[PDB]
Parts: sequence; structure tokens; C-alpha cells
Amino acid sequence: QYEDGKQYTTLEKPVAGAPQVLEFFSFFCPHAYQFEEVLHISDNVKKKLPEGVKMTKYHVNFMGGDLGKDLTQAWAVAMALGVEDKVTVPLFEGVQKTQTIRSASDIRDVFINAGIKGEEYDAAWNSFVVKSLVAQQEKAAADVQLRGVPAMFVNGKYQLNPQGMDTSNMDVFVQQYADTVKYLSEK
Amino acid sequence: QYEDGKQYTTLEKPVAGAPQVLEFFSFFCPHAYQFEEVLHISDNVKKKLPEGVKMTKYHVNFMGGDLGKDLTQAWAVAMALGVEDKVTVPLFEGVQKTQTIRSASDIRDVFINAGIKGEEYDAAWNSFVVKSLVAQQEKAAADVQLRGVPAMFVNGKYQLNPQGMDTSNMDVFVQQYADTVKYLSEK
Amino acid sequence: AQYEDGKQYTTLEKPVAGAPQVLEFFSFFCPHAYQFEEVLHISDNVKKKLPEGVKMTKYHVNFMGGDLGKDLTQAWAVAMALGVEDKVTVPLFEGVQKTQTIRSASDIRDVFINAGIKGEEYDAAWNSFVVKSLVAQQEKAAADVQLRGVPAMFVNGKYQLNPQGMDTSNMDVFVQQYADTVKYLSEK
Amino acid sequence: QYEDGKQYTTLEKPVAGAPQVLEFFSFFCPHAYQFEEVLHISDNVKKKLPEGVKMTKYHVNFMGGDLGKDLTQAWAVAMALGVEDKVTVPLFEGVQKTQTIRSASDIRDVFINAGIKGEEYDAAWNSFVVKSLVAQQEKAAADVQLRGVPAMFVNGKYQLNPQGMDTSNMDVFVQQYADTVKYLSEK
Repeated sequence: QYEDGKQYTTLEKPVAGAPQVLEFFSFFCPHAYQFEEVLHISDNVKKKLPEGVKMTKYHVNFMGGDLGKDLTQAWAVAMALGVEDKVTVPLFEGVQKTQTIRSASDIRDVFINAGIKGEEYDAAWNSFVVKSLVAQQEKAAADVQLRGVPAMFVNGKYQLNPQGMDTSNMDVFVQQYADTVKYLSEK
Repeated sequence: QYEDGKQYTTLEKPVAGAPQVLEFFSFFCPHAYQFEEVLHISDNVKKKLPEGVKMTKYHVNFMGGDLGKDLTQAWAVAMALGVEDKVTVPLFEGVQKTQTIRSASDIRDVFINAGIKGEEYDAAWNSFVVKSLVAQQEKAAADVQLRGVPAMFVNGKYQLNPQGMDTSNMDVFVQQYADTVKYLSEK
Repeated sequence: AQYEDGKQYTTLEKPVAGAPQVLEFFSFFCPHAYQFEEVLHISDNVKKKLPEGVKMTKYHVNFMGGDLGKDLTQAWAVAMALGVEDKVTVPLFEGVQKTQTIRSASDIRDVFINAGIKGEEYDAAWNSFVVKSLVAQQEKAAADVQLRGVPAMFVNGKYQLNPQGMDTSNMDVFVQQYADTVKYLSEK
Repeated sequence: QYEDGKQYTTLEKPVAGAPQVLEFFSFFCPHAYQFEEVLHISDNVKKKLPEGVKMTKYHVNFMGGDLGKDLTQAWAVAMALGVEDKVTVPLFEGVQKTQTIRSASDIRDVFINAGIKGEEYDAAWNSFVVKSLVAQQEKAAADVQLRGVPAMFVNGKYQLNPQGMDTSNMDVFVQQYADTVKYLSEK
């Protein structure tokens, strides 16, 4: 069964005060099929978790310059507003599929087209809460010495290792991934 | 049993003079685990292709700036020298894993390590064939309106649709994808 | 993730042409005791993240030190001209700050002699064209970057390091974030 | 274990009638980042001390000429009026960051902008309380033969020694410094 080095690995230096389950992603990478695939795995991780054990998703800027900084801030906004599930897909499609997101107002347009009020978006963008969420996202990624996405960490201590899981079958892989997160969350 | 809209799609404007089978990739995306997974899958699809059917692979620079452009040109050099199988893994790991690839000369260094004579690499770098192959890789991606990698196209008319296939099994999927490329090669 | 203009570093509105690749500014007068030593140790721990190549220049600056401070910029010019920075840095700092035994140009010359520099080589350097030129270079560099305090660090006359943009809660994390920023900027 | 020469050192000639805990500072040294660090530390130490222990802070003119003398006087004004916490940051910022403070009326401008009525400022500036407080700030620095700032002395007998604590972490540092002050204050 378990063992460090197979289904997960142990951080040599644990992050104190990290979310209990922390997933990192980027709107730029991976691309369509592989991004949708991570989303489905994440969903099943979420469903199959203990009692009040919360899943947190942070945005990371690999190679995105100003637009990626702005997406990390807009992700802080989506977390402040509680609208993560209304914006994920339009932001991902806008960045990658239609390529209609190239500047900060295009991101804002996505929120307005998802039913968030313009003035609420602006008030959030400028808030101390959003400033702090931006800093939190950046600091977590440097604390885990983040090398690439997707990635998932539990209790600031264990990194999921999908390469030490069976990929021959998709549901076997997905349920082993979700079960490993659950097992780790109790460890 | 195949069906336009399920396991492939038809491009509005076919690309004339296109390779029979063209795969696009980027050294920057997807990230390490998923990039290796896709490279293993691609190798397994290739192994299962008909007799005189060649898999051509073109590099795409999504968001890599000057380094990405040098990598397309190094990949044109790989193609011209016939050393793709020698440099693929060391380029991918130097870019993504050791992060030792940051400049053009770091790229040069990989090819010499892989056993390419340096003057022969510099000659290929500056050649008409390489200049043309860089233009070809950039034009192919523009002509198919490429929005993500991995992607694969047959006779510049048909786009493989992995999400239109059976993903639940690694075997059924690889077989399915390979055989889809067969139906299309014969169109 | 990573770098951002304004966070780990800031960008000079007018880059200094002909600047050293890595330029650190310091004063023998400020900061004091432990904070001076802390900076001395940080600057080392940064060297040791960088290639034998990548090049660590230090310039002395006289914030409010009057004639002594002027003699100190000139003695540091001599230190650079003779290549004895490592031999004089701590004795000059201690003499100025700890024992207060450096009060004149003569006391500074004593420190070089006591650290092994022949008095006749000290004096020939003191009065040399190179040292005149180095004094002007150190002054001009600090004006060109509009230096407002020490310590400070500039990469290629363009990027000013910003320690307040870095994780300051742990020293190990701080210095490595700092050093890595230097290497990153040394490419840009 | 608490050791003379380690977390503190002992004055060769104790200073009779000194404040219980006395911090020396200068608006001129150290500079920006390290100044802010020392203020943060001092602010968080003061929070960690017992309700009895009283923390006094004197200004020192380290190479400040006439401006530094005016700053000591203005600090005397801050002390007499109990506004040290309203003006510390703007005085530091105006001297060091914006360099808008170059003469006595720029100092006064800081107090006004901070909420001090001009006539109230001017009366304290000219008071004999402030004139005695200036002499006291000066005599105290000479009494401990002050060589640099920051510095902190307990009962005019023990000087805090930062390089005797563990400085690897801020929270650990602050706690051992506040603890060392507590220790020293009871002998």
C-alpha cells in the first residue's frame, strides 16, 4: 500500500499554515484535453474527501507576464467572491480556446458575463482581502518550491505523486488519487 | 464507425503540402509528468502506424519569448540532422527539470553532448534548410489555428480528437487513436 | 509565481551605462555594529550563489561623514586599486565604529600598514590617477542611481534589488531568494 | 542559559537614574529596509513585555548636523505630547524615503499633518520640558558611551546583545529579545 516515494512524497521542509488540500494550476498550461482532465480529477478528489476538509486551488504564473499576474489577481477575486465554479471554464476558454483574453479588461468581461457585477469585481480587485490572497498564492508556490502544474499538496507536508499510481485505467487512477489525498489528509 | 466530429474533425481550410501525419508539441507545455506521459503515448502511437507513414513533429513557441524561438530553430536543426531521438529528452529536461537551458548556447551544448559535431550544428543553424524549416513550423501552426499542444493532424485535413475516443483504458485509447490515424491516412 | 518588477527588484528609469555587473554600495558609518555585520555576511552568502565570473563590486559612500568620510572613500579607492578589500574591510569598520581609533587620514593609513600594505605603496596609490578616478566613479555611481541609503545592490546598472519584496521571516529563505534574484537579473 | 557577553553585556560604569528600558534610535541610521525592520521588532517586543515594564525611546543625532538636532527636539516634542506613534513613520519617511524633511518647518509640517495643532506644537517646541528632554536624550547617550543605533539598555546597566540570540527566524528572535528584556528588568 502506501510508502513515501510511491503515491506521494514528503516535503523535506513542511509549510506551516498551508491549506489542508492545496492544488496549484495555471490558465496557460496544460492545454485543453489535459486541463479538462485535471479538472475532473480535482472534482473527484473534492467529492471523496473527509468531513469539513476543504480544497483550495491557487493560480500560478508560468510565463504569462502581465496577463498571468492579472489572472492570479482575478483568481484571488474569484476566491473572495466565491465564484470559482462560475469563472473557471470561461477564463480557461478565453485564455486558450478563443484567445479573447489578452488584457485585464477581458478578464473583467468574463466575470461580468458570469453574472458578477462590474462594481463588485472592481471593489474586490482593489481590496485588502484580494491583495492578501495574491500574496498567499505566491508565497505557497515558493514554499513548496513549485516546479510545474498540476500539483497537489496536503497539510503543507505531502506532495501527490501521480506517477506512482496505476494509469492503465482512468477510474482506477482517479480513485487511487482521491483515496491517497483522503489518506494523506488524515495522516 | 469513425465519424467527423467524434474522434477527428475536418479543417475548413485544408493545409496543402502538409506532412501525412503532423504532431505539434512545445518544450514548455505540458509540464514534466504530463509531458513524459504524452511523449510515451506518442511513441506508442508511432510504433503502431502503417508501413510508409511518417510521423512528423513540429515545435511551437506558446509564450516562450526568445528561448522558445531558439528552440524552434534548434528543433529545425534536429530535424535537418535527423537527431530528434537523441535531443528530445535532454532538451525537455534541461528546459523543465534542471532548468539549465536558458539561452541558445545552452541548447547548442545539449546537441554536442548528444554527439553532434559543433561546426556541423552551427552550419545547420545558419542553413537555408533550417531557415525554411523554422518558417514551415510557424506556418503550419498558423494554418491549423493551433490553440494547444499536444495536437495531431493527418494530411493537413483532419484533427485528431482524443476526447472523442475511449480514454478509460490506456490500451484501448492508444489502439483507438492509432487506428483513427489509419482511417484518416486512407481518406 | 516569480519575478515582478516592483517586488523582488525595481527598474531604474535611467539605467547607468558602464556600471559593474553587480554593484553594492556601503558606508563605514551606517548601518551600525550587528546590522553592518549582518549585511557583510549576506553579501558573502550571495557571492557564493554566483559564478567565478559574475562580478561583485563594492563602492563606499559618505552619507554625512564630512572629511573623515571623504578620506574613507579615498582609502576604499586605494583598497580596490591595491586589491586588498578583504584585508582592510573589518579593521576599517572596527576602527571607525567599535574602537573609534580611526579619526584622521593618518589613522586610516595605519590600518593598511597594520594589515600588511607597505606605506610607500599606500601613499603612491593615495596620490595616484587611478585613485582620483575611482573616487569620482564611486561618487558618480551613487548620484546616478540616486542612492538614498545603504546597503544597496544594482545589477548591470538597471535593476535595484528590493529585500522588502522578499520573504524576510527566515534568513536562509531570505538570502537564497536574494541571491537567486541577483542571478535572475544578471541575465535579464 | 542567560550569560553576560551572550544575550546582553554589562556596563562597566552603570548609569544612575536611567529609564527602566531605554531604546536609542536615529532617524538617520539605519536606512530604509533595516530601519523598518528595527521599528517592527521594537513594536512587537513592546507588545511582548509585562504591563509593569516601561519602554523609553530617545533620539540620537548621529552625524545629522542641524537637522539632527531639530529632530532630537521634535522627538522631545513627540514625547511631551505623547504622539511618538503618530509621527515616527512620517518622520522616518520624510527624512529618508521622500527626503521632504530638510529643515525645521518640514518637521513641524509632519506634526500638523499628523493631527497636532500648530500652536500646540510651537508651545511644546519652546517649552522648558522639551529643553530638559533634549538635554536628557543627549546626556543619556553620553552616559552609556553610545557607539551606534539601534541600542537598548535596561536600568542603565545591561545592553541587549542581538548577535547573542538566534536570529535565524523573526518570531523566535522577537521572543528571545522580549524575554531577555523581561529577564534583565528583574535583575
